[PDB]
Amino acid sequence: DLADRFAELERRYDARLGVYVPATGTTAAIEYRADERFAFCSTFKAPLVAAVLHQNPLTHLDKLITYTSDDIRSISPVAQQHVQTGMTIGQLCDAAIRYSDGTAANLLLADLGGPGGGTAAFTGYLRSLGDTVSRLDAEEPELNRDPPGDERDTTTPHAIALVLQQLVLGNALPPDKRALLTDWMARNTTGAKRIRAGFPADWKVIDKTGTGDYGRANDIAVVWSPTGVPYVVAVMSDRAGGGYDAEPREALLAEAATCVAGVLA
Ligand SMILES: *C(=O)[C@@H]([C@@H]1N=C(C(=O)O)[C@@H](S[C@@H]2CN[C@H](C(=O)Nc3cccc(C(=O)O)c3)C2)[C@@H]1C)[C@@H](C)O
Repeated sequence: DLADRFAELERRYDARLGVYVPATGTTAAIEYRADERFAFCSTFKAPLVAAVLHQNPLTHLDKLITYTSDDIRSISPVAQQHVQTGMTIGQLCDAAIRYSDGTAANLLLADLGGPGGGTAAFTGYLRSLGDTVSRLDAEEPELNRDPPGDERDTTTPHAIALVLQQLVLGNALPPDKRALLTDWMARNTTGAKRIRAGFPADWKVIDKTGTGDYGRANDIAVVWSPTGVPYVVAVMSDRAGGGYDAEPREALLAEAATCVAGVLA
């Protein structure tokens, strides 16, 4: 029983776990706590890059953005390296997805603009995709720090799965921008030990991870069977029982993804 397996994993990792896979032609929706709120953490960066792509001509990717010391306020593996020269919007989108760069996300929010340093416009973008659940309220690093149960900066496995489905599989973006987003996620470097670990090598996996305080570890992916049948997989978790400094546990997501892949194969 799948629900039983997911419950075994929650006890194993002292965690709360959320899973959603949207229904297809012959597969029923997979859902476990799928309508409970979980912190986005960095998973918001996938629809953020979509919002920025949507909002501008494609060649806005070639605009150079400059920033300095006081702009580096969170984990930023790429932005720290380029602070002296700047980064184009294209580089920022690339860093935000593939390295989960926090500074790149803040600069991309600022590019999108409007109230809340871009957070209101980001939330408005999800609303345009029919997501009436998710909300972004803060930028990096504060967006990962809301206490357990607090609705600020949250989504649900169900809501984010349907957003990602529209972005990658559906028509939310024109084909050229849709390919940009899909390729960045295909080239992600942070996800080898999460959804990717749960699916056999001959399944294609693209993803965007999230990690935060209270032992938060998320992964949202699109996967394709060896015959090109796609599925959207949203896995979210926290270990709030360990307090603010609880260790995020990727293995939980790998195991949950293995359970999902078992059902989809
Ligand atoms: C968003 O969830 C959060 C990001 N997202 C992360 C993720 O999805 O894994 C991590 S960043 C990822 C895991 N940690 C390493 C890291 O710290 N790399 C690194 C390497 C060299 C330099 C630097 C640096 O200068 O900062 C970092 C990569 C993270 C929790 C927030 C912050 O967006």
